[PDB]
Amino acid sequence: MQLSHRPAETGDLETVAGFPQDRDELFYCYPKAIWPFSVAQLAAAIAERRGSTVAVHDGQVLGFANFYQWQHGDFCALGNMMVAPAARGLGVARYLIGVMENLAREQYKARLMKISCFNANAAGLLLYTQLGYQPRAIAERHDPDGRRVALIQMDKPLE
Repeated sequence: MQLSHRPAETGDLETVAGFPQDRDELFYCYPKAIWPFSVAQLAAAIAERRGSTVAVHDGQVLGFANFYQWQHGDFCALGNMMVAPAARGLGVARYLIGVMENLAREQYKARLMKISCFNANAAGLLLYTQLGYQPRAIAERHDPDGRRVALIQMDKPLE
């Protein structure tokens, strides 16, 4: 697909806040958020994070991601990774992750990208594996019902 990218803008918030289709999907990309997702919750994340970026195809915002950790010369950690349900499986996240890797390299001089993915999120785990991310550790977390889940902490060298 012909894809472009740019920093997220206020007009994009409504569309992006619509990407998570259920409580599980919101949990996977933003576990601190509370369902239902809202533009206020998205805007709050953007304001306390860095590098909020959208992927665009055929005039439609189809993907979003940002960094929740950024350490110059060291690493960035990617979060809020989400794609419009109708546009999944078409390379939008692959594209946007490539863009985010370049941004980490160029703006943060990062040697490493960290991505953490919840155990139930098979689509995420398989994506990051295909992009060359390796699992490093597993941490315990809790889901919104208080049930115990496993957070798979992965990384990839940059440059």
